[PDB]
Amino acid sequence: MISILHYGYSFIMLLGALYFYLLSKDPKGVPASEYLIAMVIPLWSGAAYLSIALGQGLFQYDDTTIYYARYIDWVISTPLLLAALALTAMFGGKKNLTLLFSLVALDVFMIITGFVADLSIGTTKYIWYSLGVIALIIILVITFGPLRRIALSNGTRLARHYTRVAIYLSALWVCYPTAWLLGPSGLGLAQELTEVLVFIILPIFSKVGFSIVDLHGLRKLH
Amino acid sequence: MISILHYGYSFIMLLGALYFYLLSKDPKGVPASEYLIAMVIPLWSGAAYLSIALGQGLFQDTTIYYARYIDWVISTPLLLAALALTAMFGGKKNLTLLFSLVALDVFMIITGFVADLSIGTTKYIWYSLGVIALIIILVITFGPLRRIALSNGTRLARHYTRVAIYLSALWVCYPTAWLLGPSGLGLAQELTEVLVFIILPIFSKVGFSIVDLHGLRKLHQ
Amino acid sequence: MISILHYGYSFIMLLGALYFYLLSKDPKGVPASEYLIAMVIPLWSGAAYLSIALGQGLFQYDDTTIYYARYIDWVISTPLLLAALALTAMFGGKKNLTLLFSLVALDVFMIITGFVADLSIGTTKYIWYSLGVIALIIILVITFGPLRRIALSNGTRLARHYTRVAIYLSALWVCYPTAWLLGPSGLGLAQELTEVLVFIILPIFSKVGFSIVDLHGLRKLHQ
Ligand SMILES: CCCCCCCC/C=C/CCCCCCCC(=O)O
Ligand SMILES: CCCCCCCC/C=C/CCCCCCCC(=O)O
Ligand SMILES: CCCCCCCC/C=C/CCCCCCCC(=O)O
Repeated sequence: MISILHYGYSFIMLLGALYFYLLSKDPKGVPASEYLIAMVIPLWSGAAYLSIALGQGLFQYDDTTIYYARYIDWVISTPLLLAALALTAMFGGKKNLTLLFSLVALDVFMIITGFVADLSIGTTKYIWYSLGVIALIIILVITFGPLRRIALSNGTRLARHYTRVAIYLSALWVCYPTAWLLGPSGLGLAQELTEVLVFIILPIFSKVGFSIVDLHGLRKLH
Repeated sequence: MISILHYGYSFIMLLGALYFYLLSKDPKGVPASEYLIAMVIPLWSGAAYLSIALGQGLFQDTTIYYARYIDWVISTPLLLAALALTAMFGGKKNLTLLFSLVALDVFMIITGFVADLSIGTTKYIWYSLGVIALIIILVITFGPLRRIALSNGTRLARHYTRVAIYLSALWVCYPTAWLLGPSGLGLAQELTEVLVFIILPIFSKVGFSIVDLHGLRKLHQ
Repeated sequence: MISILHYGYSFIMLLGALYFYLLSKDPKGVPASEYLIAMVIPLWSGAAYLSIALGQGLFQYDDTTIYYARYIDWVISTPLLLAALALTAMFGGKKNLTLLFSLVALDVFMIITGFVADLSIGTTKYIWYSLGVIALIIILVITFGPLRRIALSNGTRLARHYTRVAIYLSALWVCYPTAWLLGPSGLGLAQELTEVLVFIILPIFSKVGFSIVDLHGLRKLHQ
């Protein structure tokens, strides 16, 4: 079942990528870079999840299964999602690349701490986990503070679309660390099959759903 | 023999890099970035191949030359960047198209590494994903990228077409040799594959940049 | 003792990062990018050294301890320090990103050769070490040659600050390969505890000290 679910994920990711490629042919004022980012995210995620389906993207550490291919996915897909969010705030204005790369740096660190926490035992696990949550909070502060102020400087219609996408992404993103802590990597209150289903469903809303909402809004401003 | 060949490769790479550095001192209207790219490719490839000569860049009942993937994950995207900048010479840069090629190429090299560590059908799933990536790269090279080269004039377009055909020919040889050699069907022997992955890279890591830079320098007059 | 020293390092790195964040709030004509770089260097170094304190960032290779977390640190922190130096030379003028990325490329290669030398045995160790020293010499040539000429083109006051920070960084940087060769990774003349102290103290002068000197100088040019 675990294998079949991952094949299904990969096929959905492929269809998402094709959809964004079709939209790119009639761009409606959205620069090509934002279509390219929307295509890379699901293609990369699809390839990582395919490695899990084929039994390669996981190993047995102590008496637990580490799905290490999820970290390979997120270290590329999550910074690209933050870049898409930042470019949405900056649509029709000057780019602030310093703020964009600040988000990328926080995000890569967050994903690495999660990988190290998964390989850790005892208190050390929760030190790494905690550093990642701090990174996520600073990301949320930037998202609803300075980045939202840039979106307001680009006008009411853009600011409203930005706010909608920021809330959408922020809602997903708090679920990941929560699921991690409850599942076998953390306190073990939730079963492996439950965690697998969450980390199949959530990524569909994050790696394809976010880009549908984000690009449709920007296209409607044309 | 395998060790000596790799030392020889590294020394050739060093001479190629020195040559490009000398050309950079009299640039003839070619931006410094294009000389830098031409220097990094052989120096990185040389260092990877040196690790094979010294017995470090491989592990073992099949021998995986993993240092080749370390080489290509840096050297192949830089070759596509040099090709893309050749098309765009004298005109507006399209960095979205350039980064699309880098992304496809890095993916292609990673699939090859995973295919080499894989057994049975799984090997050929990964191999196949890499071939699809390579086909999209060739479509971009002869389609949209060639259209940008045409928009920059007949002389540039002719040089672009020549270097594109040159690189496109090398590049189909790599996956073909991989499949026939010990990583794939095993029809060809280890020593044969070693010689192919010594000779081909000399044409790709030094030869391509001689052809590419000489053409661009000739457009100065 | 080795663990406690690494915890102390990490806490100092955190305080350095907070200091640079505070300076950023009143930037005095220094672009945001230079404050961001000054913050990333100690935060990254802190996290790497924390992994050593917790017993994760090292392993036993035969009869030696490899502190591999140091290379994870330097592969990010050292190119960012060269970027800060290059941006100091280019302050008030056109950026030369080709020269900046030439320094990044040399530096990443230098750190990789060090990691491979540490995993190597016998003559092979000293081949890799040597390639890294050649990279470091080319970096020093660029620093005192073309990069210093760019600093001169941006005025006497900038050029004087550039020269001061370049000498500061150049002194630190020759110490790293010297300590490496004398310690357990090389000739083994110095003991593990000695090398650990050097690779706690030097990084404090490089990962926080450099950025205090560099940013204070640039902020003084606003007045
Ligand atoms: C934790 C790993 C860190 C890796 C990422 C490093 C990020 C630091 C780089 C900073 C680049 C700054 C962006 C360039 C500024 C251009 C001007 C602007 O639009 O603000
Ligand atoms: C698949 C492995 C990892 C690859 C990651 C590559 C990232 C691709 C995203 C880059 C965005 C491109 C930005 C171009 C900006 C300028 C736009 C233009 O003028 O065309
Ligand atoms: C050893 C691994 C090396 C990896 C990094 C190599 C980088 C090579 C690429 C060169 C990019 C140069 C940027 C050119 C921008 C032109 C504008 C300018 O010069 O100011």
